[PDB]
Amino acid sequence: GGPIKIIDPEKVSKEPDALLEGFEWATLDLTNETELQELWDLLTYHYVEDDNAMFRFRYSQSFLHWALMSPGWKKEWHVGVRATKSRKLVASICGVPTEINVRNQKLKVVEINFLCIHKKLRSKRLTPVLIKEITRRCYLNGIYQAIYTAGVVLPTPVSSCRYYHRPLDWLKLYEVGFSPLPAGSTKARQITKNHLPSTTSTPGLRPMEPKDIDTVHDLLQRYLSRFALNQAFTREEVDHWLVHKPETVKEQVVWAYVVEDPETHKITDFFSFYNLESTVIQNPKHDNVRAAYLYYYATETAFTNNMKALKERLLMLMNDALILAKKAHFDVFNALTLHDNPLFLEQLKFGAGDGQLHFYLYNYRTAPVPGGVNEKNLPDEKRMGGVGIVML
Ligand SMILES: CCCCCCCCCCCCCC(=O)SCCNC(=O)CCNC(=O)[C@H](O)C(C)(C)COP(=O)(O)OP(=O)(O)OC[C@H]1O[C@@H](n2cnc3c(N)ncnc32)[C@H](O)[C@@H]1OP(=O)(O)O
Ligand SMILES: Cc1nn(C)c(C)c1N(C(F)F)S(=O)(=O)c1c(Cl)cc(CCCC2CCNCC2)cc1Cl
Repeated sequence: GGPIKIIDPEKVSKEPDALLEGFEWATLDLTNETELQELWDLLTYHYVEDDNAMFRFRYSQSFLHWALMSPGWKKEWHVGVRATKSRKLVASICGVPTEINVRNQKLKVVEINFLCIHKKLRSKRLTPVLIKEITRRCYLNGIYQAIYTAGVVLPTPVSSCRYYHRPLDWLKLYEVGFSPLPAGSTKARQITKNHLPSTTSTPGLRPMEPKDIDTVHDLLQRYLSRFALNQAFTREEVDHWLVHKPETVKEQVVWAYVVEDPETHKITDFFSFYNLESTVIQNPKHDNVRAAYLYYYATETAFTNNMKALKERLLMLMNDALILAKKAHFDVFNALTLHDNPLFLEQLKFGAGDGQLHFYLYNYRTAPVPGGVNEKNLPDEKRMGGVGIVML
């Protein structure tokens, strides 16, 4: 694989292209509360919906602060469009830098996310203009490749993974139209099907601490190396993405847990999950669904290449993840078919979803990467080893 074209730094424009009449480019400063609020107001009413217009992602201000001011971030890559007259923010497209491994070639990239246009400005071909602008800002900073994810099919995806969903509060999910009552069944029966133990079972399990950063960093990198496409984590990215800072972050977004071996006290495993609510668009009974999404994890068990032993360790670790997410009042636990997730999703009672997540690279070509599913879009233990990165 490799880059499609080389960018001539000499020819990157110092000026942006023109915009629809009445609008202008604006760099966002997300360390300004007013501007974080304005981005949150845009996304909360205009970001991704489902096909039935029942739900809309509701990224919190805390999540936005976390997702967008990660190690290495530059305000130049938080791009807005404003109305010249009202000053209203009406469109956004954002990036943060990271390094990825693509079949053992390490690449410096931007991860692109939070592309959004106000409903009133849709279907005016503003997207290509937003894309071309952030591309120009990245080129000016010596970044020439990008990775991104979308729930829609666009030119040359690198992989595709299917969403899976583990009900934690089945009755809330039913009430908001997320989960069906099938059908010869009852509420009490679906609750039973979904019941979880009150307490975790992995010996040594505890919340991740700052002291664990180096050991978790080593285990995660070793683990992620078993994937064709992966995130090449730095120590600062371990600290930022996995260790919640309660002194400075009032609405927790990341949960991470480690397994401190009872005998050796070396961390032998870990997992994590993030908080992403959806607003429930029109429901007398509820206005939100509080989803937890499985994030990164690792286990020393993987290195045996004994798949039955990996499966058993993951069944235990992941059921503990479910227990902990329910304790922290999440309604549903979401995961994709990436990493080794096909090993546990169905047995731990995750239901197959209608959503898919497609992975894309800009200005980089590589063979299709397996995303955890067969041709029928079902989880397949022979289709793993491919996607090792979780985008937000
Ligand atoms: C080196 C650095 C490189 C940096 C850049 C790397 C590329 C980054 C790429 C972006 C990664 C984003 C990652 C995320 O954030 S994925 C989530 C994106 N956001 C949403 O879904 C929010 C709800 N929807 C909207 O706000 C709008 O409907 C959007 C903004 C999505 C399009 O607004 P609109 O509906 O008014 O359309 P248009 O008339 O302006 O333009 C039509 C064109 O736009 C292409 N389109 C539609 N959806 C997407 C999409 N999700 N990715 C890329 N392209 C998309 C479409 O095929 C058509 O192309 P074509 O007909 O010309 O072929
Ligand atoms: C509860 C919910 N909120 N939203 C906005 C959506 C689409 C849902 N769902 C709905 F189907 F119930 S869902 O099944 O959990 C779901 C569905 Cl259907 C579809 C998708 C694809 C979303 C792709 C975006 C692209 C940007 N990065 C975050 C993911 C994700 C999810 Cl999480």
